[PDB]
Amino acid sequence: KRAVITGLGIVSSIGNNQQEVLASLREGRSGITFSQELKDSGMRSHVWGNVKLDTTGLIDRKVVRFMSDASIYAFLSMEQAIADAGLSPEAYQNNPRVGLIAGSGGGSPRFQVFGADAMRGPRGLKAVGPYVVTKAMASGVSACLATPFKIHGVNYSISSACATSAHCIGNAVEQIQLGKQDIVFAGGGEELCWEMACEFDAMGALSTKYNDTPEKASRTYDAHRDGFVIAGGGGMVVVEELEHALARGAHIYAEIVGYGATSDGADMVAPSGEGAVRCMKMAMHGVDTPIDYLNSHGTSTPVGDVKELAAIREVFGDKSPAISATKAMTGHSLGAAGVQEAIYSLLMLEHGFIAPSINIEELDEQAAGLNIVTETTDRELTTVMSNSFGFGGTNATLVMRKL
Amino acid sequence: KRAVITGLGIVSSIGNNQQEVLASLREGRSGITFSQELKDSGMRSHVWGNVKLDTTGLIDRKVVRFMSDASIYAFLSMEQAIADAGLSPEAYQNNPRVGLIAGSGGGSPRFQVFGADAMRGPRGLKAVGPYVVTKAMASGVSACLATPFKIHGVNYSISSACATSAHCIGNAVEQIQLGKQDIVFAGGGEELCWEMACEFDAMGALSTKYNDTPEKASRTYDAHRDGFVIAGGGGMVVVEELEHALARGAHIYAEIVGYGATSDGADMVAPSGEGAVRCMKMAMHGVDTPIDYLNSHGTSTPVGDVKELAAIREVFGDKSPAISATKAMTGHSLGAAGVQEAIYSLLMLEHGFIAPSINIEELDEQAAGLNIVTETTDRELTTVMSNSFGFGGTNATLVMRKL
Repeated sequence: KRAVITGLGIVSSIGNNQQEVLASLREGRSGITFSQELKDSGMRSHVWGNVKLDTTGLIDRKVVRFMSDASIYAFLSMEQAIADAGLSPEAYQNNPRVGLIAGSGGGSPRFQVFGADAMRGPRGLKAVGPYVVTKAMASGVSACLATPFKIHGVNYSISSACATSAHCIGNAVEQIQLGKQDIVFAGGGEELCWEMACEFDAMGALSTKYNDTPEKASRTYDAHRDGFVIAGGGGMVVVEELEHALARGAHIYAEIVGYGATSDGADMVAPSGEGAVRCMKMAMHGVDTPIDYLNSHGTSTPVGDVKELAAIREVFGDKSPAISATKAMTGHSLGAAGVQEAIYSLLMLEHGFIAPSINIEELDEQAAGLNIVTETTDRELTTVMSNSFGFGGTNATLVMRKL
Repeated sequence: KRAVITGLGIVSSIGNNQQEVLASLREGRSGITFSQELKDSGMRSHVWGNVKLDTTGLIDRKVVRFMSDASIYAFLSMEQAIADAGLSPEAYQNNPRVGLIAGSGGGSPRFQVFGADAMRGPRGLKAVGPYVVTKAMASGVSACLATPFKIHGVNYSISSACATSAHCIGNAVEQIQLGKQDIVFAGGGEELCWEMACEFDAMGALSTKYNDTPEKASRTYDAHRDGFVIAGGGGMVVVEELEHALARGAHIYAEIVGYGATSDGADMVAPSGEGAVRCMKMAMHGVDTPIDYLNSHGTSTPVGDVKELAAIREVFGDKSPAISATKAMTGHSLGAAGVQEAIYSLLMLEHGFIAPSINIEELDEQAAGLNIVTETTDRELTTVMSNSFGFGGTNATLVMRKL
């Protein structure tokens, strides 16, 4: 019935494992860099939240033939999580009580496009090859990790744009509550490419006025923000039943004490405060300890940023928690944003500190009811909340508490 | 706690609604036709499981501008499900206890490719336009239906290849069991295009030897089958909490009394018997009634078809149910296959007949001692089972029973 996180792994723009991420979080270090690729694309946005790591050879030759970047990032993250959780092969492999729920927001635009361009050339089918489905299909991330890691429980992906990996974690918690699984690896991944990025630029969602100073592009809550900074990477956490975790001497980060999942049912791409309010409240049902820190969705967009603050004001009124948007550092990894940010939240809980909300040169007026921390502050945290509100009006929020 | 289907909608290759689909299933009619588009793309497979319908002015300009075919098909299917259920806006809209769980196996390869093609042209961003994300993103089907239908409950998509809409339904059932929702629209959609189809041809998964006689290409269990026939379309069922249904005088087709979801954790694209066996068994746990009819996954592939048989025999033995693969008629709609086939199963339950397993000019040796119904046969059915085993070793099976 109770769900705890007994392990975590992450490959991101500010770190290649939890240690580099930590140091990065405490330092308010940007993972954003200039992109020749995007510029060469014709996009007006030339800033990236790229993973600094040559993934070549990092995965078995026969295994990686099926994967796309999103899958590669999730795989490496899962390798970490397994080691971190102290899970031996005989403890999670060929085990009907061990499952996998991980996905991506966009699958693999790069390999869908690759398949098309190839089919339309002199070589036709021969130039396409037999690995484009597993790479391009929406369930790529889950399909590509379940087979190699020998998962026997649930196996599928959940997608919900900026909230996909958060919904992945919440669903994992439900499997534990339903007594269907003892362990569920939850998370997701996302490739970084002009193929997909141009789509967001086309709808004016990405930053375009700070290409000369990449590290200043992502500026959640700043009066001059102008869209988010796309990014890629992976993340994965080990969701485990309390008793099973205690029974084997597992190290527990936090227990998932709250999980909200609602729908706006109003506007596409644009967020409605109501909806987010219900999501947070739903995550708070039963949680009687205060929320010490809130890791906002805050993607650095004019509308979205102040729409989330407004929701927070409703849910908390005058007891508003310390807030910070780590996206000003990391960028928006879409499908990987949910689990990655849960991981940052878990790290701040474990090491007692609040990561800073960087690049706020002029706090947005609509943000007067402060407590948005713009400086790394050491504090003993007990209960933290992470918000994920994606396109299509799909919301998710998780509440993690120290045991 | 208990979940029932109180409404259904479907847009498929053998019928644009449940009355048309009932006719084709009784008749044993094929929805497969020759495709100029496929042939012209350069594919070796030129057979289609196309949706015979002009959707041109069926969806409001403001709403369909964000959709791709998969979304359009799922939307029309929900519309029918909504009407066939007895539901009106004031009862399903702006209601936190009503949700949506629907997705697709491949999202929209057509619009991902279109964006890339459009970006590379001379106009660039202005040629891509602002609607490619919602069309191409993996969560397109759910995002595109939640907003227009003003959904307030859960809102997200699940992908698992040939099993995505089945997992979508099973997840809907769990939300009811968890007491989180009263009604959950579950299903999915899938576009039909060379862009995606060529990917499956490239891995030799599609039929290629029967292009001259399209209706004979899909021949599950036949000794000369040679891959599946790709198809597209949508499906959607209304999963509802029993007491809620009864209280409003809803029409109940059946109750989902079983839901299995397992993983092979062995081979990519290739199915392992054991995973399926566990899935079916997990689905029949607690069902005190025998399975009267089994709607197999049977996609018409040499390996896959017989592996499922062996799995079934391992499961039942000398208790084998009547079997039939409706894919020999409809083709493989991938992400839409799960709900569509659940719908066929529900119709056979509701109308007391078993749809035929067509095109078996020569029964495969492996399908020996089994009841493969090859003729439309009238029978009073009580409990039916539907199998969905997708690429990546992800399995799902649903057991529906009369109340």
